[PDB]
Amino acid sequence: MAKPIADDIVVRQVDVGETEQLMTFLLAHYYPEEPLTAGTHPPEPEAADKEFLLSNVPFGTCFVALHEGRIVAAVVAGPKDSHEPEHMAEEARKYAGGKWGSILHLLSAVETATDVCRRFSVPSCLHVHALGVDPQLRGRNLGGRLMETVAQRGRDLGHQLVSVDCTSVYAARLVQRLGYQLINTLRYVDHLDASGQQVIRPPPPHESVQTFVLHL
Ligand SMILES: CC(C)(COP(=O)(O)OP(=O)(O)OC[C@H]1O[C@@H](n2cnc3c(N)ncnc32)[C@H](O)[C@@H]1OP(=O)(O)O)[C@@H](O)C(=O)NCCC(=O)NCCS
Ligand SMILES: CC(=O)NCCCCNC(=N)N
Repeated sequence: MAKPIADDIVVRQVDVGETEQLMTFLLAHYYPEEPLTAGTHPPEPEAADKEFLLSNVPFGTCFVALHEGRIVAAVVAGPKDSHEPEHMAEEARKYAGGKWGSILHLLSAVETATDVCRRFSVPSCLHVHALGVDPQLRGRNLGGRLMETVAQRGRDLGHQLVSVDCTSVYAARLVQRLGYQLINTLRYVDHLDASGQQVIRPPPPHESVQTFVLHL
């Protein structure tokens, strides 16, 4: 289970029992700059946030790029069906009040608005939950290579659609280059909590979460 790319970079599937290295990479080079995480407080993700990402590892849909045994890029993906809008709404309620609750309330608003299984009459979708590249390796299409790996895994699994919430404009530009289509835009200034406070305040240039899909 190894796909050589680039120079000394190999793409591998994250194995159940190797999640610590993946989380260490995510905490170093994904979470500090990911707009929802950077736009909420404290800077570090809560346990439930990290645990949800790692809950996708058993699906075989999580991949890393390795260089000298070190993870330099990672993608986390998992399945969803037409019940996901209801499921995410309930999960947002469960964790309301914390950093993860704020992030989930935005992600759940987006899932309700996109509702891709009903929108495209497909039974399921492979959703990309996280994508990050070491800053020293950015601009070498490692993100695109990992997204292509996910698409092929989706094809093998019978999914007819891949979806991804590009909270970052760099990810939006990447998936545009891959031929994904935009299906939803939610501006961060437009998303409040029940008390009227803006939930996510991310650094510019990230002004919106843009959801893209790819038909398989
Ligand atoms: C999103 C991400 C994986 C894209 O990285 P990537 O695949 O290497 O990006 P690309 O190969 O498409 O690079 C295209 C150009 O955009 C720039 N670019 C990519 N990400 C950038 C970033 N955070 N900041 C500034 N410029 C960036 C590249 O450096 C490159 O330009 P250059 O070669 O002239 O310098 C990366 O930005 C990242 O890890 N961000 C932090 C976590 C995050 O926000 N993930 C996505 C949430 S949707
Ligand atoms: C592909 C991608 O990275 N999308 C952004 C997801 C939002 C952040 N998720 C968590 N903080 N758990």
